[PDB]
Amino acid sequence: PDGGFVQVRGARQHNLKDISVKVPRDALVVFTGVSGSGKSSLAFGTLYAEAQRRYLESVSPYARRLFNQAGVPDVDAIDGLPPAVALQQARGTPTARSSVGSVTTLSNLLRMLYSRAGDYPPGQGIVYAEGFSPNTPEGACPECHGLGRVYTVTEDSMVPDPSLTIRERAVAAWPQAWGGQNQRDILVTLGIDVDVPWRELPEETRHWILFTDEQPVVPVYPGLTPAETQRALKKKMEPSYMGTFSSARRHVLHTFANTESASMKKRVQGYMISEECPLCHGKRLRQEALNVTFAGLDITELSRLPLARVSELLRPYAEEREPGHAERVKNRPEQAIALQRMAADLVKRLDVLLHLGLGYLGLDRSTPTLSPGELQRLRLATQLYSNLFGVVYVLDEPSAGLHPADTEALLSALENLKRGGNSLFVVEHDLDVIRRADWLVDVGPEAGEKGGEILYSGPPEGLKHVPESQTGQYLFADRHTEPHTPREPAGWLELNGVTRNNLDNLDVRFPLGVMTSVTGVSGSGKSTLVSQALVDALAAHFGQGSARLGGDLAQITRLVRVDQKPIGRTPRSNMATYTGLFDQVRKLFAATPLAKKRGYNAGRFSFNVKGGRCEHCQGEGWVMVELLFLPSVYAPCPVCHGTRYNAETLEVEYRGKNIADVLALTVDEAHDFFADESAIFRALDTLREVGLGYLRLGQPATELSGGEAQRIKLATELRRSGRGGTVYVLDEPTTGLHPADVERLQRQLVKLVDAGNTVIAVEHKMQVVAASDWVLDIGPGAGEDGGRLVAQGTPAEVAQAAGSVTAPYLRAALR
Amino acid sequence: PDFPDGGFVQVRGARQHNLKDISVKVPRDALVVFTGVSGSGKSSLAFGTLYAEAQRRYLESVSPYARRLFNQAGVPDVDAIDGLPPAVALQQARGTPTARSSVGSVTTLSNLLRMLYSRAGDYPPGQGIVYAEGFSPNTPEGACPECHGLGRVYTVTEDSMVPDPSLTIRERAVAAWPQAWGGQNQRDILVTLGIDVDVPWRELPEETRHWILFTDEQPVVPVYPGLTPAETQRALKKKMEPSYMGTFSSARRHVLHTFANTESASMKKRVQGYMISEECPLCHGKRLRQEALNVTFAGLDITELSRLPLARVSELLRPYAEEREPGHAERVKNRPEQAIALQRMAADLVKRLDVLLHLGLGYLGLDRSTPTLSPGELQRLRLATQLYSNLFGVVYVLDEPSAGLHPADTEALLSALENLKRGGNSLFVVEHDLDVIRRADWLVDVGPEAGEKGGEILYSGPPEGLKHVPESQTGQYLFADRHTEPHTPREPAGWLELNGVTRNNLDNLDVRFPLGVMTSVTGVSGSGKSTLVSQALVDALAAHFGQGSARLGGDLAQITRLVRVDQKPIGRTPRSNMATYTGLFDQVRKLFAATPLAKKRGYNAGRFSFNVKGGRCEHCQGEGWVMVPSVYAPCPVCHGTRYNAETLEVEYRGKNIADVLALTVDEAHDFFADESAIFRALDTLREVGLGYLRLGQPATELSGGEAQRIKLATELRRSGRGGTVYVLDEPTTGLHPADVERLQRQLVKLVDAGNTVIAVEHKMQVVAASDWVLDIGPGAGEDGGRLVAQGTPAEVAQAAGSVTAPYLRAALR
Ligand SMILES: Nc1ncnc2c1ncn2[C@@H]1O[C@H](COP(=O)(O)OP(=O)(O)O)[C@@H](O)[C@H]1O
Ligand SMILES: Nc1ncnc2c1ncn2[C@@H]1O[C@H](COP(=O)(O)OP(=O)(O)O)[C@@H](O)[C@H]1O
Ligand SMILES: Nc1ncnc2c1ncn2[C@@H]1O[C@H](COP(=O)(O)OP(=O)(O)O)[C@@H](O)[C@H]1O
Ligand SMILES: Nc1ncnc2c1ncn2[C@@H]1O[C@H](COP(=O)(O)OP(=O)(O)O)[C@@H](O)[C@H]1O
Ligand SMILES: [Zn+2]
Ligand SMILES: [Zn+2]
Ligand SMILES: [Zn+2]
Ligand SMILES: [Zn+2]
Repeated sequence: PDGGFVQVRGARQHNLKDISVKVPRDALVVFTGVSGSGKSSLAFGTLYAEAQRRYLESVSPYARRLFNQAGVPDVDAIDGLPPAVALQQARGTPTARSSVGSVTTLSNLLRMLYSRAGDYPPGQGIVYAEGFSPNTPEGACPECHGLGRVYTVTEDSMVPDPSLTIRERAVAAWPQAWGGQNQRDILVTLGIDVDVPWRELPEETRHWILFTDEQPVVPVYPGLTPAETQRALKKKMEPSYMGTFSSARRHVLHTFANTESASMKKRVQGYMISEECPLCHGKRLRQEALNVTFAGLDITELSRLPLARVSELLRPYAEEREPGHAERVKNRPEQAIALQRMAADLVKRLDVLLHLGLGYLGLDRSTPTLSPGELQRLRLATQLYSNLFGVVYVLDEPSAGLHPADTEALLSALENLKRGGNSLFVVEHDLDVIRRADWLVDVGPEAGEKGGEILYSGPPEGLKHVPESQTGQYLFADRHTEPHTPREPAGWLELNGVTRNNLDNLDVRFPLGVMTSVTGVSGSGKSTLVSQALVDALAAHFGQGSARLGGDLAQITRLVRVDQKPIGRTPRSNMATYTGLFDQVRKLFAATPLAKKRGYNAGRFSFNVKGGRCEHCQGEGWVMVELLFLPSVYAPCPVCHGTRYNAETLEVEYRGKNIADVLALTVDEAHDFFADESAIFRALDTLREVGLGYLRLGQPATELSGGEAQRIKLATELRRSGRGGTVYVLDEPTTGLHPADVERLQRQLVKLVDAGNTVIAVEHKMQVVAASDWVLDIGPGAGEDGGRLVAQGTPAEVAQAAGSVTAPYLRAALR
Repeated sequence: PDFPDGGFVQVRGARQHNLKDISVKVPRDALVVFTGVSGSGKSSLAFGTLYAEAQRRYLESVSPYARRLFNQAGVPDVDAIDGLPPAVALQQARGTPTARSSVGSVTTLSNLLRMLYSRAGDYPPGQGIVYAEGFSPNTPEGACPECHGLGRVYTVTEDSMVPDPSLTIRERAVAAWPQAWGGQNQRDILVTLGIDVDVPWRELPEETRHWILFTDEQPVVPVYPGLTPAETQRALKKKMEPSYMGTFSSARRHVLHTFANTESASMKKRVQGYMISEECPLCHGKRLRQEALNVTFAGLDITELSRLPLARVSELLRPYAEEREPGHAERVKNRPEQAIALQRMAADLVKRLDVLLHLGLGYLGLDRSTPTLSPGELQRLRLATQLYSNLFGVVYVLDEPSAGLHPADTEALLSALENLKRGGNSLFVVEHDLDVIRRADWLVDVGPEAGEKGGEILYSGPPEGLKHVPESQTGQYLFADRHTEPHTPREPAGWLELNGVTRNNLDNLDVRFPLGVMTSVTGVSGSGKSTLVSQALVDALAAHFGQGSARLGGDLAQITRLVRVDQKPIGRTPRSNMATYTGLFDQVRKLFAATPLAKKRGYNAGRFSFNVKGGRCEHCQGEGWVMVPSVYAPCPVCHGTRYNAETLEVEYRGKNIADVLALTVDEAHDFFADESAIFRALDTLREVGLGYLRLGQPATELSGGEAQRIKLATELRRSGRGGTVYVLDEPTTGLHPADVERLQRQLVKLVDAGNTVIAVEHKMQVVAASDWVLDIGPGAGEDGGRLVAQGTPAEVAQAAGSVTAPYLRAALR
């Protein structure tokens, strides 16, 4: 072997400059540099992606070489690369629905614990591990079928307005557009009156239409009048098609049970009535599996509890000290010999999770309600007992949402993963992790076209000799922005009686016209206080658990919340259209000599309206390849190749650029081009100020990270902030930002507080907390151990506070 | 002699199938061979435990949520495996249907030469670039417009649609129309239309027949069933209301429309009887567009190049890679960029073709279909393909990569395995070849014997240490020199002649086979053995009896029947098993008609059949298994049983109908010691060696070597008395050296009954036990196809120009 190195040659994915790099296998390798520099294009876009393509084409020959539909990484050669697992899902994909207990494997193991070692009634038999699950017919309650809720449909729920005629869509529960008129045309063949108000039809007919199970198949004649339909039938003319009846109930319940669309399920649900299952009053299973207990609890009630509580309930059984042990060993059949080996097996797994500070989560907790750093940490933990050997793990900021007090627990789980025979590729901004890495790859001087090169590949200590590196400057040369003097409050906002999750009746104060950081351990309650409780207390006070508002209210006009979520879920969405600037752009195209010749208006230049867009992709530029059965991805449209418009629309040029020429423009280049178009140039200016000059006007939203989307939403709200009055609530606003980037972000947050506005930011890094004007330290620990206001004041005041876990770290930050 | 500790895969508590709770260590980064008797557990451990786990653990890690659920039928019984990396299997699962492919795609080579034809290659001087997809017959861009890339086209004709023209339309002149209402309807349409259905077809005007048969017109008319023609016309005149409105459809329309759109098996075939198949008029059997056909290289279109031996393809590409073709310098002088391109693209083709040629596979064409390949042939294609993949740090898992190999060619196989390993990969091989086993780094010997008597680990270490392990049957053959006694060859009862044989490798070849004796047909891989035996001999015999070119005729008077016994599965779904195949289930189902419980209810001998409605399960309809690559799962309703609750309330001597299906042959032999029509049949299956198989074990759980022996066992007693020729392709498929000694006995058995057995053979263990040998082709393909030697094994052991002679000679000690 030529070292234990992976060797990469000719990598030019996105902005990579046809680079060569080598990286050790069996080591913690960290990929670093500013955002937009090309760190992900390398670790994920190139390394992970080539490693996975190769494996799957070997396990599924030709039956997976569909790959070039989706795309290949742009790279000459990679040698020495094992198979790869990404511990994060792809950029623009929906997270699937799970529980914490499913992703950790734990829920299965405790079905076998209830099946073999649990406390049955006086004499009930034995219930199998398959029958402690709501998803199996051996486990699911027969009333609700494991749903926990019972669903009905009525005439009132399905026909909200009975003055309507059947042709007037009186039965609203039927599908929109064509599917609704089909059923209506089926009824005219059957000789029912479609042009008479609903309530005037016999009860017998109204019942049938709404409730029958019957599905007759009848000739249908579109566009005929009732009378001329009956003459068609009588004279035996060719039916256009044969239609199949479906009652209103049939359609509603089949649509509910079976569709994959999320908005359709929500429409259908508007014509339904919802009630709790009475055979399992909340729980979801047979009442015989529910009789089998443990520590006084059936599976359901144990599952509500935090992982930490389940752990300390389980271990007396593992260490052989239950309420007595000599009580049932002289009588035991197998039970005690199986209960011992399982309670220890479960608690060994649980220690891994608990040591990663994840013991505040409940095993019934839904995966989409979890932060990106929470689920990547629960996936890390699961790997640590998975027994996988000889793979590469590809991680994307596993310290996101982590308190500095907890990084040694993260660092220690990564070394254990390494020591199991694996290699770790980690894109990280945390200087504490970068410092502990075996090897590091520093990418690009800057972002985009001015980045994409390798500044350094070697152990961290040698970065001290490369001066073009901004990682090396923070790490070794002491880059500060010099201290920040706290600004004085203008008023005080009171949030009293905050009941929610781990907060009992907690009373807290937020100062106004000032910037506050809300800090604390993971699972403390910051997100529960700020994002959940605060936000939907003052959304209720305006025109868009418990809580109560108070304080100097007459100072607050608007609430603006800035989330981490994408700007859109599909490639329709982009900066151009989210900022609102595309509207004037289309105006400028509609005013050109050639557009004027043809009868084009600005509408021709929309990709959201039929006419001038490519209709093959409906103007999205990109097409879904449901060829990938593991989360589907996007390929460029085979007809427009990503331009989004037909050929005739692209013949029109405003100042030597077609409309796709402008959407392909970087924020920086469009800043040049639109200098003298006032409203466009100003939108682009806030996007530039906030660090996104490398992005393209039309770049689809599915290609964007959480921090790129957060900053777009912020910029949209940056110039609207004339004077004060708006409270901005922000979750970790420096997500995916380099220490050098946050300096540029913080200046813009200063600007909007100068305007008279109040920013409240849930915050995890002391760099940002050190330049606040006020600080709220939440809860001692996580979960039951947290939830208290534990310190409040200026950063300098709080850096000396007692019974604070962030204090020492804030203090190290302050200078 | 060097293994670093903790460089090992550590298995603990493995009990898959017949495995007896075993723990083994095997080293990674080595050739690891898994050896033992048949039915002993070699594949339960290698594929069922080690491959299956690596796979489960990766798939769960790549997609947690949605894919922790596929395992609805998949979970190996094993406590622990440390040290295990990702796995790649070079032979697909047991019961999966072979994917439709060609050699060209499997190897990736086809795509490289579409690319070559696109960028390099000679265009007619008025046409532009054809892209790589324009050269495939599987895309809209490349597939010929009329045949859609099939190369074949169907027509209909007056003669195919109306066989007997003397007939009238009313007495079914046009026989191509549907049978019952459908034909009656078209006739009634013609009476309404005023056409004469009561005159011989031949005496209708020329344009009436052409219209009835070919027109695309479809008038819609009033239909009056039952009326006479004269009554029909006055029903029309006075506008009498009809039964329904009928739409005319021509003989041609009916036939072509039904064939293309029908979803019935019996329809398609019926309608196909009236249609004629022919080479496609546009492409002439080459299945591509005329514009792709016009692009040439070395004088040939891509299709003509794709039908050449991989060896010839390498020898025309090779000059261009090496820059030594005639007049090269004047090519770079006059067309520099095509010279550059051609060279680059020829170079990576040549480089990959070299790997294939070094294994022994340069005799295949790139258009050769993969379902027509042997298993060893394609696993070796698959091996070769991995050698130019860039996979690092995986375990490859192989199942007899040496099946079909000549002992002259095993060293080429060993070089290939070594090259793979040194890529930073590990190798798990299940093997019976003693020469491969001799060279392994490590060796896992399984069980003493089969099923219940095996499943334990006899040895795990370097091959030589197997001398201190006396209970091991592989060690006996490999170190103790275990062998049979020498065989004296029987005299032929006659000689059948196969003359003028012309196909594939062979042109006008004359051959004789001795009757009443066992013959082995041997020679190197690709030399022509299966073509002679499995193809020409079998085709010529099945034609001579009721049931390429060659003519027979020696002592033909002495044979009456042909039966071929192949490696092909006994059936393709779980519906088929060993019980139902032999037919012993007829007596079992009838014994369940003898129970007094089956008298209280009217239980017809036919409630116990899973093949007919009634007493079977109604989610799987008696398969007992459900579809979920594709793998099988247990039924949601009958729970892997086949039967409903009512049927399984009847027991025969404390045994249900399902219980008896769960019976191993060896057990059923004890339990049915009195039911002659069952016992006798169970006793053939034991003689053959299949006592470890369950009576109703899905056909899809069987190996192929196992299916072959079930076929042979069905023959052993119908061989009873009579004159049948048996043709067998490698009767020793998944058999250990100790298993073949007892299969010989069964082959001798049907010769003693006055039969003739002809086997295409690769192991000199059985060739030594033959009465005659036919040695084919000096080498493979175009270097083969000749009869180089013939005689008793001793006679051929001494042949000069024969490559198998030295090995046969050695095997004769
Ligand atoms: N999934 C993706 N699809 C398309 N473009 C991408 C994707 N990820 C990154 N890019 C682009 O690659 C360039 C480099 O950015 P990136 O790879 O994200 O570096 P970093 O990880 O340091 O932010 C940017 O122009 C960015 O928009
Ligand atoms: N959607 C939810 N469902 C159930 N419990 C939740 C939810 N959100 C938060 N919690 C619980 O609240 C406590 C911490 O609140 P959170 O705001 O999530 O902490 P932080 O934001 O500091 O990480 C934890 O015990 C956590 O499990
Ligand atoms: N795919 C399979 N499905 C079900 N049973 C199997 C399968 N493969 C092997 N078995 C069973 O396991 C036992 C051992 O066979 P096997 O592991 O194939 O040994 P060997 O590989 O040495 O022939 C046999 O009873 C056989 O029927
Ligand atoms: N089904 C087939 N289609 C096309 N060519 C074939 C087919 N079967 C065999 N051949 C060719 O015939 C020659 C001899 O092959 P074969 O009879 O299969 O040899 P063997 O039985 O010794 O392996 C080879 O050139 C091979 O490529
Ligand atoms: Zn219920
Ligand atoms: Zn398009
Ligand atoms: Zn054709
Ligand atoms: Zn069933």
